[PDB]
Amino acid sequence: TIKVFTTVDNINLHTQVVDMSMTYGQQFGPTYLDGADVTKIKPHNSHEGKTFYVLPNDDTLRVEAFEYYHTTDPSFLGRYMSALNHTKKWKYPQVNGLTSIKWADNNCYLATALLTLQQIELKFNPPALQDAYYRARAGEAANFCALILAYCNKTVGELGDVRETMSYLFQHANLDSCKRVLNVVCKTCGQQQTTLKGVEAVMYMGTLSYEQFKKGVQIPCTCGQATKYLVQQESPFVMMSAPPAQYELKHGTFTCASEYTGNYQCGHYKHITSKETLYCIDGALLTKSSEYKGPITDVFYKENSYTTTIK
Ligand SMILES: Cc1ccc(N2C[C@H]3CC[C@@H](C2)N3C)cc1C(=O)N[C@H](C)c1cc(-c2cnn(C)c2)nc2ccccc12
Ligand SMILES: [Cl-]
Ligand SMILES: [Cl-]
Ligand SMILES: [Cl-]
Ligand SMILES: [Cl-]
Ligand SMILES: [Zn+2]
Ligand SMILES: [Zn+2]
Ligand SMILES: [Zn+2]
Ligand SMILES: [Zn+2]
Ligand SMILES: [Zn+2]
Ligand SMILES: [Zn+2]
Ligand SMILES: [Zn+2]
Ligand SMILES: [Zn+2]
Repeated sequence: TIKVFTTVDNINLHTQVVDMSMTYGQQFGPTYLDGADVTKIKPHNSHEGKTFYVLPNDDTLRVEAFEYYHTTDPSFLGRYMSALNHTKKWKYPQVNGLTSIKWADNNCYLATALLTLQQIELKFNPPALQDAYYRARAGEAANFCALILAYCNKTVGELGDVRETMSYLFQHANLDSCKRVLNVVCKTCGQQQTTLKGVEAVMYMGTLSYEQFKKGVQIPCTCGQATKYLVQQESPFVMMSAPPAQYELKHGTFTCASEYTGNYQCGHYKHITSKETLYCIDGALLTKSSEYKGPITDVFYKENSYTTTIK
């Protein structure tokens, strides 16, 4: 026999004694070690004392699991552990003061999201995401990336869209204080004003330019081509997206941006960030230039409180 700790959150640990002739699956249920599925594996001697993740099998663990992850999905733990099994093997080099990811397993979109998250103000609601976020900012991002995959219901190797990943992540973050007031001007119908809250207040699809959004954009009306423009914005940042197209990025006019090259779904992302000059982060690779023209699909801008001056 050996003694071990079981857990669902790696915080509340539960002391357990195992029989060395019985696989973990028969004694605990699905059991994992550092992401590795050890369900159908018998206890070893090097396994003495180590802490194992277990799928919740009593009410105490179910409550602990929800409090840490904010999900009751019985598949979440296994998807998380399956991702972690790869992400713990990726490299996370510091590039220009930011934790990036060396290229592997189609992770370019994850590197771009990871880099963006280090440059905008965000509070995640699940303790598991917040804790991993902090550790990620300090260079240890394997767990954060695994969690991103599990929360986005994506698997290692799958082809990911950065805008969609950020949107999923935003939905697990505290964006309640975020507010966007819009005004639509139709010649026949008139003037209608809507207010958005949460994730919808910080994201727009249609143009990369925050200025253009403030000046107004052409959207078809219910009557059938009105104009929508930003009336008031209340958020620490905004994300502007558009299908990839050549675009000029000017130093000091944006926080950071997603560059996307190639075919729909199987292309490659790079990350552009505005520091004292423009830096391009391609996984572990870093280039700099005073101007930038290229195929851009997301642009992030800082914000606090904006009210329009249109009467
Ligand atoms: C890399 C990648 C992975 C997965 C997906 N999926 C998209 C759809 C289908 C499955 C799942 C994930 N989503 C539900 C997309 C891309 C991808 O390539 N995203 C780039 C940024 C992109 C976006 C758009 C676009 C977005 N919205 N509209 C109206 C348009 N248009 C593009 C046109 C050409 C090239 C790139 C484009
Ligand atoms: Cl929740
Ligand atoms: Cl791997
Ligand atoms: Cl890649
Ligand atoms: Cl949540
Ligand atoms: Zn407990
Ligand atoms: Zn929650
Ligand atoms: Zn892998
Ligand atoms: Zn969710
Ligand atoms: Zn109308
Ligand atoms: Zn109308
Ligand atoms: Zn400049
Ligand atoms: Zn890639």
